[PDB]
Amino acid sequence: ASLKVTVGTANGKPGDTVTVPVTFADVAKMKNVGTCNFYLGYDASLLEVVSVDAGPIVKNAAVNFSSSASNGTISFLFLDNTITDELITADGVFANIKFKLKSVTAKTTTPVTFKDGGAFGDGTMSKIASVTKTNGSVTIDPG
Repeated sequence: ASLKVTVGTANGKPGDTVTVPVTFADVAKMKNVGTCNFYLGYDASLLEVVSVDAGPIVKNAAVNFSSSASNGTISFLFLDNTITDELITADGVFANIKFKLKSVTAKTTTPVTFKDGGAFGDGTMSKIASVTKTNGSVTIDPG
């Protein structure tokens, strides 16, 4: 059993803005998610982060979620130690990253990857044993 966290894929032309979702799977199996923090790396010479927003599975994001993107790194933080009804309990989109694509000489697929580890805790304040991380990417097709 393990929590599956996956970065999606997007494809676009330089100048386009695309959305790359980060999804959680097998949440219920893992006794839910009460806290987490991880980081994704992206190539700042190819992509520009326009914004990062909590997804549908995050309840009361204004209070429980925080994200910051600085050069090449995006930090994701979720913390709900006390309100049971605001715990992450369903599978789905945890966050949506909007990237603006920069120019490229030729078609390029650049990875959006998990970096610097992180931490994941269940609703019971216990470490989530196993987390399967899957990187995503953005394809920039010259135009």
